[PDB]
Amino acid sequence: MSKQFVRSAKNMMKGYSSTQVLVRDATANDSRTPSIDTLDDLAQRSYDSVDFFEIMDMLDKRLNDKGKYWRHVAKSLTVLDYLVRFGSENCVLWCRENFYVIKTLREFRHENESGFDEGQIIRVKAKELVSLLNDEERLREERSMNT
Amino acid sequence: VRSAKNMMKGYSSTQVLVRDATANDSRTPSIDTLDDLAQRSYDSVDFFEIMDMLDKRLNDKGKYWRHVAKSLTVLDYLVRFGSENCVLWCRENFYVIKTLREFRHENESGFDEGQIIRVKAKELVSLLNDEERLREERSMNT
Repeated sequence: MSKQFVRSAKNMMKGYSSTQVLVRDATANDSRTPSIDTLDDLAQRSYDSVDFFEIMDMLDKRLNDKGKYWRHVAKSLTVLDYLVRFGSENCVLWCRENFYVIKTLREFRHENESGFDEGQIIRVKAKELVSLLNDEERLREERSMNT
Repeated sequence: VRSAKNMMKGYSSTQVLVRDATANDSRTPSIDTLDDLAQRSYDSVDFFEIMDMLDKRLNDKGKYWRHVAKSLTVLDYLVRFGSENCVLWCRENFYVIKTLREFRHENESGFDEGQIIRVKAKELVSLLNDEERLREERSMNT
């Protein structure tokens, strides 16, 4: 019967493409960090305009979430930080137009049922990206060494 | 004559059955409904339609707690009496089952209605945690 990759097609029936699958699996729901090859692949695929839209529209709905789904925002800021300084130049221009989205994540606070503020990592992760996008002299170089 | 309750544009027999099994009401899922879901979970295309709906129903919050609760009882029946791939689907999505162990909610009356979602989510994790008894339970299902 079905094995390992057939059960992973549960998202394929849910209307997803290869680019939409791995960017969805990148911002997973466990304490695992996205594999760099997935972040590297997303950077290379961001050059294609068809993939770049599906990538950004996916992270758009992953960043506007709150509640117990704090791993939607924390991991999306991680891949978005990689796309900004490794992928297409439109990844920078896209964050400049949706700038007030990560600007509101500056105050993300979600406490789980144990007195632990899980949103603290989302605070420093969002404040760092804003400080990077507002430094064009720094941001331009960071995209140069990664070539 | 009473096909009128098929006001379901887009969904199929399997998708409507699982939605009617986890609907937001006081009606409890019956065994003849659960055994049909377990029977259809053996079929390939029917299996994904059951998991795709339980996925959208388990990931609910707010006052729609009855969608999450019934999806746990339905999933428990699919782990034991359903297909083997149902257990594989629960292993790859074992975190969605654990995130509901911290679920909390109470209606505007004062009673914590999330108390039942926790216990149902807890015993399901401990069920999959005991892989020895799992094959034992799936063996009796002859």
